Amino acid sequence: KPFSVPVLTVEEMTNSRFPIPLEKLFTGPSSAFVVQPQNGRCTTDGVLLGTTQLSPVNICTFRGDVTHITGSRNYTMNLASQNWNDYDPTEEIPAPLGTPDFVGKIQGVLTQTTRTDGSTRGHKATVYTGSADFAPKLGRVQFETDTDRDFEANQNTKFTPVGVIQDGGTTHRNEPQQWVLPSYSGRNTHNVHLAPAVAPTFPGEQLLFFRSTMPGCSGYPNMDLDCLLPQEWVQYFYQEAAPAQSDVALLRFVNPDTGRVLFECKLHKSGYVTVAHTGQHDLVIPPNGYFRFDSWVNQFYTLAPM
Amino acid sequence: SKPFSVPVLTVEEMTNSRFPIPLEKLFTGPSSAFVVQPQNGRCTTDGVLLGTTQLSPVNICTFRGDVTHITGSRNYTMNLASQNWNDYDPTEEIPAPLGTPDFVGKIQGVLTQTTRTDGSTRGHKATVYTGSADFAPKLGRVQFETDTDRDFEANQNTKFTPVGVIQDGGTTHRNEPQQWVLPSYSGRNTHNVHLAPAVAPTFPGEQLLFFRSTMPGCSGYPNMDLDCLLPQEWVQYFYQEAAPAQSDVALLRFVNPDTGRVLFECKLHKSGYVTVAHTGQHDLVIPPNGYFRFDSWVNQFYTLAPM
Ligand SMILES: CC(=O)N[C@@H]1[C@@H](O[C@@H]2O[C@@H](C)[C@@H](O)[C@@H](O)[C@@H]2O)[C@H](O[C@@H]2O[C@H](CO)[C@H](O)[C@H](O)[C@H]2O)[C@@H](CO)O[C@@H]1O
Ligand SMILES: CC(=O)N[C@@H]1[C@@H](O[C@@H]2O[C@@H](C)[C@@H](O)[C@@H](O)[C@@H]2O)[C@H](O[C@@H]2O[C@H](CO)[C@H](O)[C@H](O)[C@H]2O)[C@@H](CO)O[C@@H]1O
Repeated sequence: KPFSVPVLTVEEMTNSRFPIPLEKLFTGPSSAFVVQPQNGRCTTDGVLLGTTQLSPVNICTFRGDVTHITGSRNYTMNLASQNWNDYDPTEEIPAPLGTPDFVGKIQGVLTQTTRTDGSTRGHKATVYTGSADFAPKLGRVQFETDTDRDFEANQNTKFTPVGVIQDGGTTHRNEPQQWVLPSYSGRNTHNVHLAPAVAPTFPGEQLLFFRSTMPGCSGYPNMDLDCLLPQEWVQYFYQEAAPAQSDVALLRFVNPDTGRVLFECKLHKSGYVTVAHTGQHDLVIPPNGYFRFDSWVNQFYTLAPM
Repeated sequence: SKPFSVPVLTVEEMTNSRFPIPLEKLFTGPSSAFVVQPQNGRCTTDGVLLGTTQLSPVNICTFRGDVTHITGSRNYTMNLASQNWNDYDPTEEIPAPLGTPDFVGKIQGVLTQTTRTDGSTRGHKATVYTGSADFAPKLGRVQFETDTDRDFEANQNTKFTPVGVIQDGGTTHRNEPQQWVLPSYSGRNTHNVHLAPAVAPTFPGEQLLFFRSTMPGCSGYPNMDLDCLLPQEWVQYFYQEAAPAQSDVALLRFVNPDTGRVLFECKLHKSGYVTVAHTGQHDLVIPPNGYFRFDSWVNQFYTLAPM
């Protein structure tokens, strides 16, 4: 079975790290920090990595039951799986699938249904993923809410993410920090089973990022969110499971109107993209442009500069 | 001719095409008593999108645009933009903007906004009543009820993220939303246009097979059932594959890969919906790894074995 990538434009696709559309392509240097996202991680031959799962709507969602931290508006969620089955902390993954993979304050809504009569309720909620009590790998996360009384115990509860916040009395855009992983088991613990950090290895190359802008809900947040693979590429590679014939797939970004190649890039087998560029650059692309797999190449292939 | 197929995905791995939430189960029931004409999750087997259907699972029931405050209230009117912030064209031959809600109800979510000059941001609880006289997305305007009369700015990018549905608990429980009642997309006293057709089983002993989710509820006692005709992933897959239909009916088998055995067969109609041989309302009991597989194109006389 021949390898390929989807015929989808950037704007037709979805971020693999938050449930929002892609907007644009960005490249920049990343040697000064660690790029190790856990969502949007998949090999070209269809092996899921990190905390990656298949639907974009489940990314940064939580489900479980909640208990009230009395004397506060905070609730502890005992996590369940997406289908309400028991969450198993012994599974060899860093955290439940779809767990946020950055340190920040994610605002959304906590909803709940009472099983017996079908009464429902929803409240503004924020999860601080840098919190000592953010421990999704252990099965527990804390939400700050706008109620101290309305949520019931032992009832199905869901967090739907909306956006991110920042404290405007402090330096603008200082949070979130999209490249800082949470400590998934809480303070003084070490992460396990992580998808590896990524970096270009070839001289003159940089990572190519698939970029969105997260909604902001308060203050002056850094809303940039870069994934290594569109969620649709994760979905497609998982479906196709085409064997990799080398460690590097050469892709051309093509303008279907002219048939002209705008740029070429390397799709690495372990699931990220590099380009030949030095410096920060927002790519200018025609909106109907798309990626096309042309050939498997060896470890010595030099990309045309873009 | 490119061979037809459906994705190897379990039900729980897939997504509702009518609200941005996972599928939970398969359901069949009679539908002769009401009109089944959803506009999201509509696609032919050879990949032609229909109704208000588009490819993004996360854009379903989202709105983007700019907002104007309705003086003397906590309500805002959104002037709609396209999903990529381009101008919305009301003359396009579609029922409404792609992804527009396709049922009458009160959808609660959050309106968020960024001020372009300094990156200041804001978010507020918001509800859109899709049965409202001023729900007119086809014309490019929708009204949102919020918890502020002052915080949103004009001429700034504003997004509605859907969360769930509400109901008025002082009235008969589960009386809303009404998932099979289409909104009036151009507002009060208007007629919808360019609709994907209503669907019904035609064959004796057959019913629609529905891909079912439960919408989150945010207040009251809502009817949270939400049935789509196709998983969003099947829309995405047919769009990509564009495999020609060789007849009007694709026979599918629902298979348990753990055992290699067929649990039931069903018909995937070319115009994009599924029927099974069953009478009455029934939640299907399926193994967790079960999935659909294409068997062959059949003629108009093929009879399904009872489900
Ligand atoms: C949801 C809420 O009420 N949040 C407020 C903050 O206001 C939000 O963020 C500011 C920057 C602005 O975008 C508002 O539209 C949002 O509602 C508030 O931040 C201060 O708000 C004032 C204006 O009201 C100034 O713009 C300051 O620069 C902001 O720091 C903070 C602090 O008062 O309180 C809540 O978080
Ligand atoms: C968000 C909010 O406060 N909504 C309330 C309604 O309460 C919600 O809905 C009820 C059914 C329940 O699930 C609450 O936990 C929700 O917060 C409220 O409905 C009444 O709620 C009371 C209990 O507080 C009784 O259950 C009544 O039977 C419900 O009608 C309505 C009416 O008071 O007000 C807000 O919409």
